[PDB]
Amino acid sequence: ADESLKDAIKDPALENKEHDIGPREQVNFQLLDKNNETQYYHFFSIKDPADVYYTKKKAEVELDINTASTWKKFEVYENNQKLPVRLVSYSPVPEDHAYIRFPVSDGTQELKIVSSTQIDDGEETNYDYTKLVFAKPIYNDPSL
Repeated sequence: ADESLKDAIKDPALENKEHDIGPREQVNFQLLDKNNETQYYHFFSIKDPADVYYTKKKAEVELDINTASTWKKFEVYENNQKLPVRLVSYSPVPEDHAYIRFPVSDGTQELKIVSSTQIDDGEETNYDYTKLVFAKPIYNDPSL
């Protein structure tokens, strides 16, 4: 029952919450467009490497979105299951930053992000298929 990142970032509880409690790690991500093409000059939305909040049940990756005001939808899917990415915190317009997190079992290292952003520049950025291969496999720590 997810919604639109543009109509969800407007919340008082997710306007400035401390999205950093418990354990956490750093995981980069490989951006590819069905052509193994890594665009290292398009850092307009994401900025730092995806984070990994390993909990007691399953691992929890995290990705900050600078242009949260440009995101409209989002349906990441790996193998054959679209994980419902949710939101944990989002900075207000002046800060423009949305925080989303999703579980990743089996050391998931590749997921097809599905979303479409628009900045009123010219056309519409529709990511029909975004191959994001994590820098490493995300394996939860049931024993640590």
